[PDB]
Amino acid sequence: ADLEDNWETLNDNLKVIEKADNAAQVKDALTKMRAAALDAQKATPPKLEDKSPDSPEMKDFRHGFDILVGQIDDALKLANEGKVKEAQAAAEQLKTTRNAYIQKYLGDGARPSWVAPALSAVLIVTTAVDVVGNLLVILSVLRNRKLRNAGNLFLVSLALANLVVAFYPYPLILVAIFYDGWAFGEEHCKASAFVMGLSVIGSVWNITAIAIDRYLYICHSMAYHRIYRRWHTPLHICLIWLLTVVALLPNFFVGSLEYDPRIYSCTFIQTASTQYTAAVVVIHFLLPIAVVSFCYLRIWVLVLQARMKKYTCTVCGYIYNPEDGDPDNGVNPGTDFKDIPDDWVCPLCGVGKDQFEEVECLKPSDLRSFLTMFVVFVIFAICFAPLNCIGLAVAINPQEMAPQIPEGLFVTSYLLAYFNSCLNPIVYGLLDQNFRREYKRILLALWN
Ligand SMILES: CCC(=O)NCC[C@@H]1CCc2ccc3c(c21)CCO3
Ligand SMILES: [Zn+2]
Repeated sequence: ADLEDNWETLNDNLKVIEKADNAAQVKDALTKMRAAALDAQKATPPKLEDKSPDSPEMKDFRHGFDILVGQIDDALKLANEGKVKEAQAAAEQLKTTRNAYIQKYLGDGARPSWVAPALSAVLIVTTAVDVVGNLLVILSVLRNRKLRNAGNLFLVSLALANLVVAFYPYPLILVAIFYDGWAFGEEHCKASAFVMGLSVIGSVWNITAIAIDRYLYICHSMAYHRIYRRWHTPLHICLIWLLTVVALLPNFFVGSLEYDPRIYSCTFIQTASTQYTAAVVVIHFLLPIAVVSFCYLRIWVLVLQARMKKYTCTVCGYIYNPEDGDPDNGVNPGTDFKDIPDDWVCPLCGVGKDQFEEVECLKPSDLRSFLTMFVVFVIFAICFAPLNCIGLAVAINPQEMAPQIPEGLFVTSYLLAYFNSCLNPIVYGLLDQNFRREYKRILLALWN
């Protein structure tokens, strides 16, 4: 057997020990991994093919292999006794000495020169804008009480999902570019991928929970106020985050959280299990996009039919807001002007509905800022649409569609997925006039 085929063999049996149940399954995997380690030792590397068999370049690899074999001897003594958790720890210790020592004259490192300066620039820009912008969102919602109670408590949850990915995984990815390879341990590798999982899936379900809250506030607005919202929304934020952790646990069993050299980041692997990836593309993308697309379609048909809209008085300038109503004149909050009985008159000048003109302009701050949150969703869809397509193609047939996907296309798609983390406060400033004022309020306070 060739050295290239043996490099895969002992690496494939190492993944078996991680998903093993008893010590006999570990002992059977350690026997195959030791025979492959002896075989790869009695083979010249393709990279150092020019280097002589006695010369000091190939002589260091021959002495380096015996260090890894002795580590299997220490691991098999634990496996004979019946220790699985102790032998799995010894297997991870041999895995670190198999990518640092053994991977010297081995590797298909044919990555184009543009992936390193782009990824890193995107990563610097994203991490810098995220830690500042999303922090200002947290600050503006915690300060402004009128904005917080306007269903923007979910924004704290979404901004924390965006922030957490900039503090732990993004900087480690940047170190993995400059040092060329994952410079941190396997425990730091699996965790970085998991943190990114919470940030991605958590953002999907936070956007959907917002689409439901903004669907119920415009459509079935009467029913909305009848149902409590005091303690309901902090409970929903807790539930959607626990659902995310539950959805991320099968990664620990399948073993899909490993280092990807293509994008220099320790992330989720699409080829590990085509059954679990299919569930991530459908249940955690295709389905939640479909329920949100319906939510905003029902809102847009109301705006198009000129339904829930502000009506201003052509006598004393009284602006009737459907979100406010007219409670002292019987109009309970959340009532459309087209539904108020014809006997109703202005509660300021007493002129009838006859002389009432609507605002033929929808502002992005109106109806709990429905337009901004819509833009937020469309932006999210754009960033994660190609990556979910790659994961969909591999799930169908990985035997022919996995090598068919270009390496350049994967980096281009993963660059967008990362960049989404800093884009959310940018759209709050440009579209939401109330957030814009609050951004200036905090920035002027930090100055003076
Ligand atoms: C289409 C499949 C895909 O590429 N999905 C996004 C990869 C994201 C981001 C990192 C991470 C970690 C764990 C995890 C997931 C991800 C999906 C479910 O478990
Ligand atoms: Zn009036």
